[PDB]
Amino acid sequence: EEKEILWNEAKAFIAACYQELGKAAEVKDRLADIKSEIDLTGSYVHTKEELEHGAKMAWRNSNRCIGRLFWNSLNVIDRRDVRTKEEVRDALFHHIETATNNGKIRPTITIFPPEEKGEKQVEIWNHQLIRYAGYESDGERIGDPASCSLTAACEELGWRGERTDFDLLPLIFRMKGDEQPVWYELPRSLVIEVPITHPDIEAFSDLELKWYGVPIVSDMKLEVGGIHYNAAPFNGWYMGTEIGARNLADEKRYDKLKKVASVIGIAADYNTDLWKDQALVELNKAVLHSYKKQGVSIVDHHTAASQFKRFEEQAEEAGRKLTGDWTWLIPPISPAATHIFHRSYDNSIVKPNYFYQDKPYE
Amino acid sequence: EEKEILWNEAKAFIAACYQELGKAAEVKDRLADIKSEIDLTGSYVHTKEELEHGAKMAWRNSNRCIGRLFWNSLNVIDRRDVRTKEEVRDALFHHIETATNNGKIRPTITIFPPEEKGEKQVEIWNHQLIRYAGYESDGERIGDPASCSLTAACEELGWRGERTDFDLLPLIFRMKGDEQPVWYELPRSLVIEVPITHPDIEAFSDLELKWYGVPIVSDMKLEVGGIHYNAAPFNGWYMGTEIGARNLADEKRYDKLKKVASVIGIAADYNTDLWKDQALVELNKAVLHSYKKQGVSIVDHHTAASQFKRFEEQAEEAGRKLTGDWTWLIPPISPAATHIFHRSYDNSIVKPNYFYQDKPYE
Ligand code: HEM
Ligand code: HEM
Ligand SMILES: Nc1ccc2ccc(CCNCCc3cccc(F)c3)cc2n1
Ligand SMILES: Nc1ccc2ccc(CCNCCc3cccc(F)c3)cc2n1
Ligand SMILES: C[C@H](O)[C@H](O)[C@H]1CNc2nc(N)[nH]c(=O)c2N1
Ligand SMILES: C[C@H](O)[C@H](O)[C@H]1CNc2nc(N)[nH]c(=O)c2N1
Ligand SMILES: [Cl-]
Ligand SMILES: [Cl-]
Repeated sequence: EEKEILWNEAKAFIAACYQELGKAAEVKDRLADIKSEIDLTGSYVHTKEELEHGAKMAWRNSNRCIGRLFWNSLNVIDRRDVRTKEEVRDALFHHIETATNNGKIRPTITIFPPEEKGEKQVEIWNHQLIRYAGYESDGERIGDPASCSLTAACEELGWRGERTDFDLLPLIFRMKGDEQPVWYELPRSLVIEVPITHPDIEAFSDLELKWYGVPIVSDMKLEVGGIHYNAAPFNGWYMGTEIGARNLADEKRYDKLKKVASVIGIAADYNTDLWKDQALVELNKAVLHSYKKQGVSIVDHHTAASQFKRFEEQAEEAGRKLTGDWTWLIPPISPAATHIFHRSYDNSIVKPNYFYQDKPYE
Repeated sequence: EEKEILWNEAKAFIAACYQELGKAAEVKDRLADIKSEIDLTGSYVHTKEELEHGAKMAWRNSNRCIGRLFWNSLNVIDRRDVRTKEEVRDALFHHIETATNNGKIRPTITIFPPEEKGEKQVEIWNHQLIRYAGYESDGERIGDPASCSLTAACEELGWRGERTDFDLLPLIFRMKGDEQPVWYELPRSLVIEVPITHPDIEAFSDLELKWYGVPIVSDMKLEVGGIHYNAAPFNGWYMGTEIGARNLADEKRYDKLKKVASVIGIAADYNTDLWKDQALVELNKAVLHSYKKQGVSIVDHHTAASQFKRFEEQAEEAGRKLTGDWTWLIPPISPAATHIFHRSYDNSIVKPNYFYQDKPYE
């Protein structure tokens, strides 16, 4: 009954995958051995080629992603061989190192063993491999409020943060058979951070802002041909707005706009002065400038939008239907200055794809 | 068969309308005389009260409108008595004068005779009562490109613009029975315009930018209880972004960002400089400052969003379901700085409401 669902997703995936790979004739045979493997074993195993391409397709089908133009150059690391938590840790450590690449970020995914009977083999608790802790007790707010629950969960497990605004959370994941996850402190040598400075305004450094170089989302499920890789951390490079317009700007995050307004020497008293808008722009100029000055890869929303237009064109030229989430594709600053704002997108879900899954904590 | 459709929309409207007006007991009687009027005559006539409230409800149900908090103070002018084109013109002239109110803009609607058998009594060709002409021939682009087709249509009818970037289009409308519309030049004395200057940057005036004080949309159909008022021009005051972020900024409109960047003394060479974003902010600061300095009503997107939050609260407190179009409610600058961005809205269409209708020209 579940062999059914698996079989249909499998048929659809192999057909599309081998078609794209120019291996159309191999399909019929490949489906046979798959159908056989399903009957006897309950599931099937992807070849390295299928898995590599599947992850790339998944990125291509991510409606909310503006950076999809480079779907085909995704660096896929196959770690389905891991069995121990030391291996998982070392693989996670390695992902960080190779994705970072001294600042020349390589879009990478590391793929761990998939679910068996819906039973996880590895269960990553981090939202990103690199993320700042968040604390809130009596009156006191420290760090990233988005990290409050995971931070408290880590501190249940014997970890303790220094309670700076930028404590690096430890890696935290659970192996099948264990009741509790384990946690490992990150080697500082592996984690690139960027101090935020401004090209014109020397006072901007007084804010003592910084962010991490590489966003590595690690709580999403990669689905490929009926196979559920619940643990498959992936990364790209940042679009500046993600940091300057949200992470540092949102009132429910770091909430820096009033402070930005002060150091750039404008008043924050009247809405009609548009001080938030002005602060947002200077803060976002600062983020791009800082990353570029350090030699850490990053893209601005305009260039990113230009690239996404190429992606649209490429999709059409290749005879592929385009899907997208307009509400997530438009950047949070000057969205009407991008072509994205002025057209609409079909928000249909196509597989392979990346999905949300329930948090183990909370 | 059409008496049916009319009757159902009527029943629904009267029930809701008299409920809101505290006149619940009058409903049963009101429905009787309505049902009778439908049978014999094919339609029915709204009382001044019903019509006034209906227009207010329509504004309340406008999913795309951020300014809905003040739905209940809409100034409704009942011009269902008009029969001649001189009367229509004078009513349109009067709408402009009273809505403008020396700069202290009053949200107003003027309601003309509704459709009979789907047959229009009056047919307004203008998109707004006050709008700038647009021209494009060989290489030459002049004025508002959004006005190109209507401008060419007016020039078919014997009108001629001076071909400045800000030619006021004449009022153009057609009376039932006439094959062609008529056109009337606007008295300059009735039209307030605002020159765009900047609070800090004196050079900003070199751009010679200006806009009109009052946006009076005149091509939408007001629908109330099955009755189709195809000609019912309405106005509010401007949100600054409408002018500074779209009308003057869009590449397919006035396309001023590169020029703004120059007069404010920044380079327009690199995307990572965010010069468009910076230009957008200074241009939008200029628009708000200029309108306020002239004493012409206007709102910024933050204040407008604050007001719309009150509208949400008011809707809930009154037991009314809220409907909205997220893609139109978010402002085109700093949308993530408003609460609108961070929640979702139900985009259901509720009547009474304002609708698009086909252009008579093109
Ligand atoms: C190469 C540079 C990349 C850039 C600049 C980029 C840009 C973005 C941005 C700005 C978002 C919106 C995130 C937010 O609003 O929080 C996004 C969403 C997303 N991106 Fe990308 N991306 C890149 C690479 C990738 C890669 C390598 C993958 C995976 C293979 C990926 C998959 C996604 C997914 C799944 C989402 C949506 C996540 C969610 O719904 O929460 N992207 N991308
Ligand atoms: C009082 C001040 C008002 C403000 C600041 C305001 C603000 C806005 C804004 C910014 C838009 C988006 C327009 C665009 O993106 O092109 C909008 C749409 C709209 N507003 Fe309002 N509005 C106001 C009053 C009114 C009034 C009096 C009515 C009618 C009774 C109205 C009905 C609408 C409608 C129907 C739309 C959508 C039109 C369309 O879909 O093209 N608004 N409003
Ligand atoms: N630059 C990139 C590259 C790949 C990405 C892949 C996924 C995402 C989504 C990250 N945000 C998800 C929503 C979320 C979840 C948890 C906390 C938050 F603040 C926000 C962002 C990306 N950014
Ligand atoms: N400030 C206000 C008040 C009421 C409004 C009522 C309606 C509208 C919609 C105006 N724009 C409609 C879309 C459109 C149509 C035609 C040309 C364009 F450039 C744009 C704007 C309003 N702005
Ligand atoms: C496709 C998209 O809905 C369309 O381009 C919208 C986007 N949001 C908008 N929002 C406003 N206020 N005005 C507009 O004209 C548009 N255009
Ligand atoms: C309701 C709405 O879809 C939600 O708040 C979205 C809006 N668009 C977004 N766009 C991006 N890129 N990231 C987000 O977190 C959100 N939040
Ligand atoms: Cl992030
Ligand atoms: Cl307008």
